[PDB]
Amino acid sequence: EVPLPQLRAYTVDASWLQPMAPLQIADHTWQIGTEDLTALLVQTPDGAVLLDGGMPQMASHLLDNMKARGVTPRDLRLILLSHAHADHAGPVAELKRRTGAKVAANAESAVLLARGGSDDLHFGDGITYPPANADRIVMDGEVITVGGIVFTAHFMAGHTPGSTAWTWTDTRNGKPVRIAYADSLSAPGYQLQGNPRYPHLIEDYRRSFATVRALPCDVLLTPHPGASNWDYAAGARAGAKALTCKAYADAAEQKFDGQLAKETAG
Amino acid sequence: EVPLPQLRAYTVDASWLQPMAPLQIADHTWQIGTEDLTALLVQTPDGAVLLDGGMPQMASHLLDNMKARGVTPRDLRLILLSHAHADHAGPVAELKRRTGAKVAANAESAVLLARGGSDDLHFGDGITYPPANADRIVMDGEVITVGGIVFTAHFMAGHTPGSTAWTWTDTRNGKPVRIAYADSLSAPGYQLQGNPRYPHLIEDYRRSFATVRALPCDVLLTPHPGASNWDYAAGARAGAKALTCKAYADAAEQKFDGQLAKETAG
Ligand SMILES: O=C(O)[C@@H]1CS[C@H]2CS[C@H](CS)N21
Ligand SMILES: O=C(O)[C@@H]1CS[C@H]2CS[C@H](CS)N21
Ligand SMILES: [Zn+2]
Ligand SMILES: [Zn+2]
Ligand SMILES: [Zn+2]
Ligand SMILES: [Zn+2]
Repeated sequence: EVPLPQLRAYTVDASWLQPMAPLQIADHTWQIGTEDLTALLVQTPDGAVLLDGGMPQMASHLLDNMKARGVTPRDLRLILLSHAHADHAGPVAELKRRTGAKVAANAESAVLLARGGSDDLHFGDGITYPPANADRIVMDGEVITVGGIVFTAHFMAGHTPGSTAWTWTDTRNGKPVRIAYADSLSAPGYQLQGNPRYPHLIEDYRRSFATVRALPCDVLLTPHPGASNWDYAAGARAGAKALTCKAYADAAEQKFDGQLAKETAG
Repeated sequence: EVPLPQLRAYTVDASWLQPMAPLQIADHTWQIGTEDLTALLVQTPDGAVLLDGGMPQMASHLLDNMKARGVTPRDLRLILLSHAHADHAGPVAELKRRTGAKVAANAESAVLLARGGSDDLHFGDGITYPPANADRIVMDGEVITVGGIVFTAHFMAGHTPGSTAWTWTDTRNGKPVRIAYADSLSAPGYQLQGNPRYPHLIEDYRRSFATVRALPCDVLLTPHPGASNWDYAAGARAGAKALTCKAYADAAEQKFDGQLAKETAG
């Protein structure tokens, strides 16, 4: 007698779960997540924005870092997402319960967020998290303005259908810094060709490489910092080795072409 | 450096996950779940009803047992629930994707089901499962009829706000058998007194004991069979030692009174 298997929790590298203090990126923009997951806090005179929250169990750490920055729960106005996987949108439901924040996302991300990442096109129910509702649906190229910082959505479907880059202009040393928070361009274990759940997967990825290459991009940040060669633990040198958006897109495309060739061979 | 803890999966006793073949309860009614979780299949000339599905990973086993019974995915018309915890509603989302089934539930169970059991009044996010939407909302005492079997909802709030007993009349040996599928009356680790998330918890449980005592009840079944002294592995004697609804309610109330006294002492 063999019982059905136990449910398996979504476990990750310890660095993904390693708390860090807030690391300033530009005058209004801070990394407040963990060593290996991005969660960006943007502070304005008219409230704060969070872009991604990381894993589900990061909610309280995020709230601590906001507090350290001067941002109370009522000051958090808006949550934006790169994509609605558990390691980026994980604590969103809880953050909505514990703060004033409302979520803006595109339709694809909203429907995946609302089912807590279940029935994923590639992962099935293997990587789920508490579901949350979007409060605003955004379209490609739409802007959201908070405390006068202007965030623009750039859709870059592929990693998930709803993958989005967010761009905004901050400052440092009195000069503008065009920040591009580009989503993942990876396809981990995905069936790329002839996938019945995502028939135009390859065309979407190619289009997304071109989108990312062309972003306004003085500084690139990514949901997994290593993807853009950030090292959040490296202090004053954390961003020193960061890729350009062009280099990030080129590397992702070369990796993707390799994966396609391997899929054909396997 | 101490990272945040990994997520912990909801793991259960192996007997809860031990597949069994269909066990007939009455002419139209079969247990098709596992040794220690109830999932009742009711077959009519106008489609089938499932009452509970057990754990999330039981979906395929349920579908196998339906097939063994003559019930194809398109023949499954209706899913009813005792309560929307992971060990009873776990596979509902997947069953909806893979069958014709629609879900009927009361409002409390629908909202908990739709958030996949997250933000539970007592468990928090400790016991979550894939979310699903209800297709029909039922009121207390409302009837649903399928292929001419009449199911009546009897609300028995306490274990969850949306806890429901379902009753119907089947036959055996040409005589009616009034079957009562009563929900859990347990309060595992619950704060009973002065609970800010459930202020009238104790009054609801007392009312629910009285509801259960009074059900039409030739045969009692419960979501955890041991609660009503069923032994699904005992073959022709599986139901021999089953409690009456009266005895089940009395035992739950005595246990509940003990728990209250212990809570006061602790
Ligand atoms: O390769 C990836 O993109 C990462 C690293 S591990 C893999 C599965 S979980 C996470 C979803 S973004 N993913
Ligand atoms: O005591 C109970 O009612 C059972 C047994 S174990 C405990 C927590 S999980 C499940 C929810 S019904 N519950
Ligand atoms: Zn992802
Ligand atoms: Zn990720
Ligand atoms: Zn329960
Ligand atoms: Zn249970």
